[PDB]
Amino acid sequence: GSNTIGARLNRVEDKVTQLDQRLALITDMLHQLLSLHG
Amino acid sequence: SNTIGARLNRVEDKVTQLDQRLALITDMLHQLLSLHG
Amino acid sequence: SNTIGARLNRVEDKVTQLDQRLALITDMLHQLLSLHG
Amino acid sequence: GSNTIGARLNRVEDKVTQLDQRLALITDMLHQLLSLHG
Ligand code: NI
Repeated sequence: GSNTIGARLNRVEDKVTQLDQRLALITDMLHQLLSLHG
Repeated sequence: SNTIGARLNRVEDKVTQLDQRLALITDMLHQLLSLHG
Repeated sequence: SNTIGARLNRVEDKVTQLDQRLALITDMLHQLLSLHG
Repeated sequence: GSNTIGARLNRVEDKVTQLDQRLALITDMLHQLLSLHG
């Protein structure tokens, strides 16, 4: 629980996973931008 | 400042900052996409 | 798989993956900037 | 040394710092792109 080493690492891992999903979405937006230029 | 608890709270803070950056980058990309049509 | 060592090696691996993504995003942005002139 | 909990956390913190610097550079590139469109 919000204090514990295991809990902190759990939050960190979840957050990093969320960063990865946002970066996949950012990459997709960039693909769209590149494709719409030709 | 070199304890496990101290290191972990810096890492969590920095990862949170990274998410803030990601939200701004996402907004900028929405602006760019919409500006193109 | 729930040990501190196991958690930390997943976190380090994921953070490394994030850097790979960042390098690709950077390349794409260089392409876009240069395509504009 | 590459094994230790403190060492692993040191690598993780350094890497996250590097991610932050890359994301600042990405943001700058996006600012340039937006500005060159008007
Ligand atoms: Ni354009």
